[PDB]
Amino acid sequence: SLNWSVIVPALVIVLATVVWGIGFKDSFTNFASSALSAVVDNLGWAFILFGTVFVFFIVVIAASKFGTIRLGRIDEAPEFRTVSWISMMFAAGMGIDLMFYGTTEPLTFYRNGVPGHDEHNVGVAMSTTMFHWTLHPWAIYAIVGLAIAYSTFRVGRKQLLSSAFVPLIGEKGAEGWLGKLIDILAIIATVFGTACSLGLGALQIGAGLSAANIPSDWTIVGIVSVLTLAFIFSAISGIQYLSNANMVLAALLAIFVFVVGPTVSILNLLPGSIGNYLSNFFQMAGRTAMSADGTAGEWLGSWTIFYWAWWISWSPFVGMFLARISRGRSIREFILGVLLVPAGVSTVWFSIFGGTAIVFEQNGESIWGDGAAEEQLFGLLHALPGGQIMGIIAMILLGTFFITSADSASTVMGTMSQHGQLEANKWVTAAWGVATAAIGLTLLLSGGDNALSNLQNVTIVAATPFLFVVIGLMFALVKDLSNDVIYLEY
Amino acid sequence: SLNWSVIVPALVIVLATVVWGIGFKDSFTNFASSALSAVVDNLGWAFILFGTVFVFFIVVIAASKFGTIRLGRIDEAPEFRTVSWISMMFAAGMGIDLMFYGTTEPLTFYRNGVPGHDEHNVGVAMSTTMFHWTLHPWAIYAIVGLAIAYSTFRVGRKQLLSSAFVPLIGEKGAEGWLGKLIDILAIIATVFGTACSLGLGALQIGAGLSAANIIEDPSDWTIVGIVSVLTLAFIFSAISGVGKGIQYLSNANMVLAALLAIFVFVVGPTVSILNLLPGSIGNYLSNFFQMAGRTAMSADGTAGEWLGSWTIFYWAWWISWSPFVGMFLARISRGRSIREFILGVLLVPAGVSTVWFSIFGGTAIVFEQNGESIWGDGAAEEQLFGLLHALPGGQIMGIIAMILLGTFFITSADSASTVMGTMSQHGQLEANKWVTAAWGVATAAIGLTLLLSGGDNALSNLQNVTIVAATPFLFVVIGLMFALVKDLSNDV
Amino acid sequence: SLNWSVIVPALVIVLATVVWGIGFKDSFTNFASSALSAVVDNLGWAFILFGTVFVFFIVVIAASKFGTIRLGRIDEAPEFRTVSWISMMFAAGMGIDLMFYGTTEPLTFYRNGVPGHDEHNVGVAMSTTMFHWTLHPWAIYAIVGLAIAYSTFRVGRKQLLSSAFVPLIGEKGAEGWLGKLIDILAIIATVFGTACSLGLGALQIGAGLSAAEDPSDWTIVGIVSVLTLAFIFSAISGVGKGIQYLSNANMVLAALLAIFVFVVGPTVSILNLLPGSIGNYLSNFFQMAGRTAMSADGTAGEWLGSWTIFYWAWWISWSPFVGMFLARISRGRSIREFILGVLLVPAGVSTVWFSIFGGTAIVFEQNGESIWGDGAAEEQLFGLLHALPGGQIMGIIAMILLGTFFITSADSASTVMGTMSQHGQLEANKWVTAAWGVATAAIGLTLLLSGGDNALSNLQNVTIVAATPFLFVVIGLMFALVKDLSNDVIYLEYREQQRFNARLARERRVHNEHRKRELAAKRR
Ligand SMILES: OC[C@@H]1O[C@@H](OCCCCCC2CCCCC2)[C@@H](O)[C@@H](O)[C@@H]1O[C@@H]1O[C@H](CO)[C@@H](O)[C@@H](O)[C@H]1O
Ligand SMILES: OC[C@H]1O[C@@H](O[C@@H]2[C@H](O)[C@H](O)[C@@H](OCCCCCC3CCCCC3)O[C@@H]2CO)[C@H](O)[C@H](O)[C@H]1O
Ligand SMILES: [Cl-]
Ligand code: NA
Ligand code: NA
Repeated sequence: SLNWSVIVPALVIVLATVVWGIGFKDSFTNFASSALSAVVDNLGWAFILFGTVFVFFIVVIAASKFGTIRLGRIDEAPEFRTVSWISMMFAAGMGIDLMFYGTTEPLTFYRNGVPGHDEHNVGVAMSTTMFHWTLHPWAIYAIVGLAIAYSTFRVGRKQLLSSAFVPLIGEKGAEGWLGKLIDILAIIATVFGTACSLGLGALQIGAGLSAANIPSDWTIVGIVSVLTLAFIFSAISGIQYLSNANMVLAALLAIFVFVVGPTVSILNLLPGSIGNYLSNFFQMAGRTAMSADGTAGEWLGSWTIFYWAWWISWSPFVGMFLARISRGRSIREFILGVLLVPAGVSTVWFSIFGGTAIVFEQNGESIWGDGAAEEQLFGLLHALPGGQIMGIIAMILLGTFFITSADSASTVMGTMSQHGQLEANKWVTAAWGVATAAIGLTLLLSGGDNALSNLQNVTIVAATPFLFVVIGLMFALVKDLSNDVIYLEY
Repeated sequence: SLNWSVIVPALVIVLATVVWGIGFKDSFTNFASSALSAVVDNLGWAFILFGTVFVFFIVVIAASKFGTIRLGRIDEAPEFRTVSWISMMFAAGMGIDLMFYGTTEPLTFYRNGVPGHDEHNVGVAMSTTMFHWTLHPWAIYAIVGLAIAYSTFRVGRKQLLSSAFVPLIGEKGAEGWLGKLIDILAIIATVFGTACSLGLGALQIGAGLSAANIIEDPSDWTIVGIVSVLTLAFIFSAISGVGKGIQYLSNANMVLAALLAIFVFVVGPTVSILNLLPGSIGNYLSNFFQMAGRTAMSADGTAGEWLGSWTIFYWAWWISWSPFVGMFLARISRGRSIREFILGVLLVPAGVSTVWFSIFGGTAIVFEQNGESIWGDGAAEEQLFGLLHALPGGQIMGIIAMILLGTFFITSADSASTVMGTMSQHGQLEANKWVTAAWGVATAAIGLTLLLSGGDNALSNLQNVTIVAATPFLFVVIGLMFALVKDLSNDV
Repeated sequence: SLNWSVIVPALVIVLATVVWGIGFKDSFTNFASSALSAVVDNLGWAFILFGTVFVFFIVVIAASKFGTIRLGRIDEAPEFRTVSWISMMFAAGMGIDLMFYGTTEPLTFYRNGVPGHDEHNVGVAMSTTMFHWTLHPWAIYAIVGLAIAYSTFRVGRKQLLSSAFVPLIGEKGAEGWLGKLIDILAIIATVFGTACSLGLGALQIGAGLSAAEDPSDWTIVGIVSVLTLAFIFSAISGVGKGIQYLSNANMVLAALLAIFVFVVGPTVSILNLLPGSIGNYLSNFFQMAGRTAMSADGTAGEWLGSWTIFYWAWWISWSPFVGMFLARISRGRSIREFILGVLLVPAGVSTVWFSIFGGTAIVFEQNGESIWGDGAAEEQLFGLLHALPGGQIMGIIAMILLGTFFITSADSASTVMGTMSQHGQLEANKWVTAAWGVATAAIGLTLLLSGGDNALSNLQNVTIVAATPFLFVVIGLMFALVKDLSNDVIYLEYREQQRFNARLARERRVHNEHRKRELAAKRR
C-alpha cells in the first residue's frame, strides 16, 4: 500500500524543480543563489551551534545509562558478528563524497588557507577536513540512526521518521500534518542529498573522461543517462554485489596512491590530522561569520555550512542503514561504533589523496591546475607512474558508486514512501532513482560554469527545513529512552 | 545573642581604616595601590592556579555520588521556588559591574587585544570575558556556599564560616584562634565590600545620569541623593524578610535585565549576536587552558601588568565577595541537592553571562567593526548608554537601564546585609531587623563618609584595600575545599 | 638456574658490536647515524601516533573496572609501602639527563624557539619539555610495568618479559621464533643502554667536574670505576635491595638543591610557572601529539629527529629495564594505585623540577644573565647555580647527585638483566647480576677507545636502532595486557554476575507483561 499522502507532495516539489530549473533556468539559478544566501546569513548560527550540540548529545547518551539498553527485545543480541558489523560501516563511509573532496578539500585549505589562519598550513588543512568528515557528520547519522533503530526494534513502530516522533508529537500516527510532513521532509532531503552526490560524481566522470577518450554539457547528460539507466537494469535484483565491487576498486586506488606516492608522508599525516583535529576541535566548533573579525562568513558558506546541510539531508538514508544493520547492539556499542569506525576510512582516505596533494604543492608538482575540483583527482593520479590506467578505474568506480548510491537511496525512500515497509517495491524504488537522477542532472545543467555552486547551493536549501527535524529528534529520543522499561527498571 | 566577641575587632578595624582614609590620607592612598600590587605580584600564582582547581573540584564533586545527597534531613522541599532560587543567587552575587562590563569587557579586549594575541580578535575577545565572568568566579562561590549549606542544613552546625571548617579545626576550636579571625575577616570584608560598592556605585549612577541629570551630577547633592535613595532602597528589602524584599526584588531585577537584553537583541545586530553564541562557547572551550595558564611569565614575562588589571584582580575581587555571597547562597537552598545546587550556581549564571555578553559586547563589537564605534572617550559608565542610544528606543530604554543599575546594586546589598546580621548572631538564619538594618546603615555611613575627598578616589582606594584584606580568604577556599571532602565523606 | 640459549646469543651480539665500534668505526659511526636516520624517517609516524595512544590506554585502563584488580593474589599487602615505592621508580626511570636537561631543555626551546612558533615563547618552552618528560614517557613504562606486574603476581608466571605474551601466543608455547627473541632483545637492549649510560654518563661527570680545570681522559676512567663499583654493590646490602638506600636518597638530595634554586633564585617566576606549565601543557597537548615531519609546511623533520622522535624511540628502548624493575615494588598494589604511582607522581615532580631549574634558566635569559655557555649541556647546569649564593657548595651535591642518579639506573638495571638471564627469578644472587655489570662496563670503556665521543654516541644510537622493534612490543603488550586482564577471576565473576542479572531481570519483566495483560483482559 503506497502512502500517496506522502508520495505526491514530495513528487510535486521534486518535479517542480526539474521544471523551473532545467528549461526555465534563469529564475532558478537566481532564486537558488540568493535563497542559499538567505539561510546562510540568518540560519548559519543554527547549522553551526546545533552541529556541535549533536556531537555532545550523542556522546552523553552513549555514556548515559541508556547505553546498556538494547535496540530490540530485552537482552536481545546482535544479528551479525562485530567485525562483520564494522566492515559494513567501513563501506558505509565510502563513496562519491570522498572521491570528489579527498584531493581538493585538504588541498584547497592548504593552498588558499583558512579563515583564522594562513595558507600553506598542513595541520589546519587536515584538522579542518577531519572536522567535516568525522565526529560531526556521524553524530547526525547516529542521532537519526538511533531514533529509527529504537522506534522500529525496541518499541516496534513503523520504520518511518514520523514514528520516531511519537513521544513528542503523536498524537496517534502523527498523521495529517507533521507525521506526514516529517516523512515528506525526509523524502525531499534524501533526494537532494543523494542528488548532490550523483551530480558532482557525474561531473567528476566528465572531467575524468578528459584523460582518455576525451566539456560539452551534452556529455554530462550522456553520463547520467547511462548510469541512471544501468540503475534501472540493476534495480531488478545487484546492490549487494557492486557494493562489494566498490571496496576492491577503492582499496586499489588508495593502496595505489599510498605505495606509489609519498608513503612516509601520508603515514605522517595519520597521527597529524588526528592530533590537530583534537587540538582545533572547539576553535573550529566556534567559527561563525563573526570570526575572523566578521570575515569568515563567505568561507563558512562554501564548506562548513554546506557540508553540515548535506550531512543533515543524508541522515534519513544513512540513519536507516545503520539502524537496519545494528539491531541487537546496545545503544552504547552502537553510538561508539558509528562514530569511531566510519571516521577511520575518512582519516586514511584524506591522508592518502589530500596528503600527496599537499606534498605536490610543496615540491612544486602542484596538481591544482585551473582549480577545478572535478579534474583534480585525475591530476593527482596522472602524476604517478601507472596513474593513467588508475585514472580510468577511478572513473569506473565513480560509475559503480553512482548506481549503488542510488539503489540504496531509493530503497530507503520507497521504504518511507509506503508506511515503512522493509519490503521495497521494485517499482517505487526505481521511480525514486530516476527522480533523484533528474534533479542531480538539473543542478548540473542549471549553472554550467558554476554548476558545483548550485549543486551545493540548493541542497543547503533543501536541507535547512530538515535541520529542525533532526534538532527535534533529540527531544523525541530523550523521551522515548527515559520511558523505556529497562531504564525505568534500573 | 548579639555576637559579640567578634564585632568589636570588626567595627574597630572598619573604623580604623575609614579614619586612615579621611585623616592621615596619602599614606592610605599609598597602601591601596601598593598593597594590592604586592599581593598580585606574590600571590598571583596562587590565584590563577587554585582558581582553575576550584572549577574542576566542584565539577568532580557534583558529578560524584555526593551530588545525589540532599542538603537536609532527607525529605525537605526547597524553601523557595526554582526560578527565584536562581534569581536570588545571581542577583545576590553579581554587582552592578555586569551592567557596564557586559559592553566594555568585550569591546576593550577586541580593540586592544589580550596578552599573547593580536588585537581585533573576536574569538579571543568573547573568550577572555567569559573566562572572567562565567565558570571560574561562580566556582569560588559554589565552593563556599556549598560548604556552608551542608555544614548547616545537613550536619546542623551553626551557619557560620567557622562551622564549615570544623572537620579540620578542633571541631570546636572554630570559636578561638582561627574561628574568630575567620568570622572577623568575613564581616570586615563584608562591611567594606558593601561599603564602597554602595557609595562608589552611586558614582557610576552619577555618570550614568547623562541622558537625565545631564551633569554636573550636583557634587555630592545627587551623589548623596543617590546614596540616600539606595541606602533607603535596601535595609527594608533585607529586614522585611526575603519574602517580598530579597525574593521579589531579585525577580524584578531579572525580568528587567531580561527585558533590556531582549531589546538590544531584536533591534540590535541579531544574527550576529546569534553567531556569537557558538562563537563564544566554542572559543571559550578552545582557549580555556591557555588562559587558565596565562601567568606573569608570559608573553616573555609581560602579561604581569595586564593580569594585574584583569584576571588576577578579578580572582581577588570575587574571593572578596565569597564571605557574604556564599552565605546567602546556602540560606536560599534548604532542601536543595548538592548536584543541582552546584549546576544551579555554575551552569546558569554562566549561561546568563554568556548570553548577556554576547548580546551587549557582541553589539559593541559589531558597531566597532562597521566604523560606528561607541567607545567614545573610553569611559565604562557611558559606553553602555552610548550603545543603547544608538538604537531606536534607546533613550527610553536608557531609563530602565538606570533602574537596572540601582536594582543590580541593591539586590546585592540587601541580600548581603542580611548575612551581616546572621554572622553577627552566632549564625542565625533568621536575624533581628534592628541588627541587619544597623549593619546596613553603619556601612552607608562609612560609604557616605569617604565622600569628603571630592569624590571617588578614596572609594576606589579602600576598595583595593578590601581586596588585600580579603586575600587571606583565598587560603580559606583552598582549605574549605578540604573540610568539605573530609566532611562529605563522614556522612552516611 | 641459568638460560644459556638467551644469555649466550646475547653476548655474541653485544661483542660483535664492540668490534664494529673499536676495530672499525666509520662503518660503525656512519651506520649508527644512518640507521636511526631511517627509523626516525620511516617509523617516526608510528612512534608519534602510538606514543599518544599509550597515554590514553593506561589512563582508561586505570579508571576502568580492571582498576581495582590487586597486583597479586586477592589479599596481599604492599611489599615496600608507598613513598620509597614511587621514589625508586623515579630512580630506575630518569637517568643523569634529568640533571643536564631539566635545566637546558626549557632554556633551549625558549632561546631557539620551537617549530610552529616564534622564539622566547615561555609557554611553549615549559609546555614542550613536559610533553617529552611527563605523561608520554611514563605511559610507555606503566604499560610494560603493568603487563609484567599483573602477569607474574596475579596470574603467577615468570618475571621474564615474554611471560606477558603468553596471552597472545601460547600458555608457554610462546618459545621459539618469538618470545625468547623478545627476551634476547631485552637483555641486549639492557646491556647496551646500561653500558652507554655508563660511558656517556662518565664522559659527562668530568666535563661537568670542571664546576669547582683539567680536561678528561684516564682521570675520568677512575670516575666510571667508582660508579661501576657502587652500582654492582648494591648486590649486597639488601639483599639485592641496597637500592633503597640510594634510590630513596635521591629525594633528600635532589629536593635539597631543588628547594635551593627555588628559594635563592626567582621564587615567584617559578611559582608562576606552576600553573603556567600545567595550563600550557594541557593546552598544547594535542597540538604536540599531532606534530610530525609534514608539519609545519613540511619543515619539522629535523627538529623532531633531534628531539621528540629521538625521545620516544629512546624511552621505548629503556622500557624493558624500567618496566621489569617497576614490576616488583608494586606487588600487592591496585592496577589503579600502580598506574598513578608511575604517571601522576613522576609527572608531578618533573613539572616542578623543570619549573625551578629550567625556569630560572629562562629568567636569567630574560634579564641578560644568559647561562648558555657555548651550548654545552654539561656546564649550563653548574653555570646556572654558580650564579646563586652557594654556587660551588651546591655544585658539589649536584655532582654527588649526577653520580648517584646514574648508578640507580645501573644497579636496578643489572638486577633486572640478571633476572632475565636466570629464567626470571627475583632473588639477588650476587654474581651473574655482578657478571652482567662488569661485562657492561667492558664496552663502556672499550668503545670509549678508538672512536672518541662518537664511540658511545653512535653505540647508544645503535642500541636504539636494535630496540625499535620494542615499539611493536609495547603495542602488542596492550592487546595482551587486556586479553590477560579480562580473564581475571574477579572480573570473569563480575561480568558473569551481570549476565545472570540481565537474564533474571528479563524473566521478571516478561512474566509481568503477561499477568497485567490478561489481568487487563479481565476488565473487558
Ligand atoms: O554491546 C555491548 C555493550 O558493551 C558495553 O559498552 C559498549 C561497548 C564499547 C566498545 C565499542 C567499540 C566496538 C566497535 C568498534 C569501536 C567501538 C556495555 O555498555 C555493555 O552493557 C554492552 O553489552 C555488554 O556485553 C554483554 C554481551 O552480551 C551484554 O550481555 C551485557 O551484559 C554487557 O555486559
Ligand atoms: O614513493 C614511494 C615508493 O618508493 C619506495 O618508498 C619507500 C617505501 O615506501 C618504504 O616502505 C618507506 O618506508 C616504509 C614505511 C614503514 C611502515 C610499515 C607499514 C607499511 C604498510 C602498512 C603497514 C606497515 O620509505 C620509502 C619512501 O616512501 C617503495 O619501495 C615503494 O615502491 C613506494 O612506496
Ligand atoms: Cl535491554
Ligand atoms: Na545584585
Ligand atoms: Na636514574
